[PDB]
Amino acid sequence: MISLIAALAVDRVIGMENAMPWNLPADLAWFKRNTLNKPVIMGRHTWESIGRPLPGRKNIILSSQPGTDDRVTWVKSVDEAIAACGDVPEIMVIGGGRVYEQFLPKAQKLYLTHIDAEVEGDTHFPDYEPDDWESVFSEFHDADAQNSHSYCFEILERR
Ligand SMILES: NC(=O)c1ccc[n+]([C@@H]2O[C@H](COP(=O)([O-])OP(=O)(O)OC[C@H]3O[C@@H](n4cnc5c(N)ncnc54)[C@H](OP(=O)(O)O)[C@@H]3O)[C@@H](O)[C@H]2O)c1
Ligand SMILES: Nc1nc(=O)c2nc(CNc3ccc(C(=O)N[C@@H](CCC(=O)O)C(=O)O)cc3)cnc2[nH]1
Ligand SMILES: [Mn+2]
Ligand SMILES: [Mn+2]
Ligand SMILES: [Mn+2]
Repeated sequence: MISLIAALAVDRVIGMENAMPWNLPADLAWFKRNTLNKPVIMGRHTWESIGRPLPGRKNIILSSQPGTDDRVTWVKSVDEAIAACGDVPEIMVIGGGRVYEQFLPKAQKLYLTHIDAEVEGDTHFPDYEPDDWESVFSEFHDADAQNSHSYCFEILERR
């Protein structure tokens, strides 16, 4: 099974200038809980944005060019990325925009954080079709001293 995990600001913005400008520790904790001990697939730009391997996960990087770091696994196509995960219950696709576009048609589950924040951005999560997806979990949180915007964790499953 393939799942996508992402945090979206207003208008489905996910990034600006190869960065995420906000800081929401509760959402990063949610990301870690839902990805630990699973393979994670990311594109090369997202690899550069994170800047280091994510511990406790098999890190698989998509790039058309040879890899430059043997601490992670480098693959050249979607099918190779999936194969490199092996026989696991759940593969996590962690972006960015171009990668989300390619994996969305193959995904059964979306883990989305909706952040109440207006961000200028240059990268968006794909337009998906709402009728295709059922909300199976949602949890709203007001802003607090650690998290400066309100946010909503949602899990969608393909109908
Ligand atoms: N808010 C969130 O949840 C979230 C999550 C992830 C990322 N982001 C943000 O998203 C942005 C990065 O997204 P992006 O769309 O620019 O880039 P991306 O999807 O991370 O990376 C695209 C790169 O991946 C490689 N690639 C993708 N598909 C491939 C394929 N089928 N075969 C081979 N290589 C493939 C290519 O690398 P080569 O050019 O080397 O061939 C391509 O240039 C940043 O702003 C980041 O902060 C946000
Ligand atoms: N919900 C969500 N939030 C995100 O921030 C996110 N980020 C990416 C890609 N970028 C990043 C950037 C940093 C870290 C990171 O530092 N993660 C640590 C945090 C642990 C914690 O804060 O508790 C990790 O071990 O996962 C992960 C992904 C993909 N999907 C996401 N999905
Ligand atoms: Mn092929
Ligand atoms: Mn197999
Ligand atoms: Mn806000």
